[PDB]
Amino acid sequence: GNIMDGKSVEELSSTECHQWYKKFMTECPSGQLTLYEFRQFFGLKNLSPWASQYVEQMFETFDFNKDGYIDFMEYEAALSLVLKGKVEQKLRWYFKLYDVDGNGCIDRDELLTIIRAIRAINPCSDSTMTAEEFTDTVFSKIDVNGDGELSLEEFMEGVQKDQMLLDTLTRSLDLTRIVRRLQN
Repeated sequence: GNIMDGKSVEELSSTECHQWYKKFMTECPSGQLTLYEFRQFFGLKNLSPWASQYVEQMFETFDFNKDGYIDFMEYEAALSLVLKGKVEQKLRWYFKLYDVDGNGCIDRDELLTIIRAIRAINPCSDSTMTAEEFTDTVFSKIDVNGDGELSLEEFMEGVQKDQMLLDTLTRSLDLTRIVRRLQN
């Protein structure tokens, strides 16, 4: 999360995280920071029990390199997470987000396993019972007109899936916005 303590403040700043991301350079080393100090610096002091327990799993997948330290390169990826920048960059970022957590080629069944990584039926609305039926139903209808499995170019096609799906994914793919989910 963050230490600004105010969603409204973030909206006004529209770049609060970015400014601190550059400032840490003067305080934090050139490009080396631990995960503990990372979470401590950003926040996670109180009012984060089970929610923290779920963020740990997401953190490992979001880490990408799944390392025990945060390098300079990680920050670059982090910036893309908070924003989107250029549309071309967004597409690369989308693929990078997955950082190939498998052996390549993603089918509907695998997608159901990734889902936990994104978000469960935690939301009060949506997912009448399970989000999995939504992915299969949209996937089945699309049928990609052959080649159901997702390759490289089709990889981006996954985001096309559905706006309702994308809306939930958008909330998941973020750093400080996550605070919104906690409030929900």
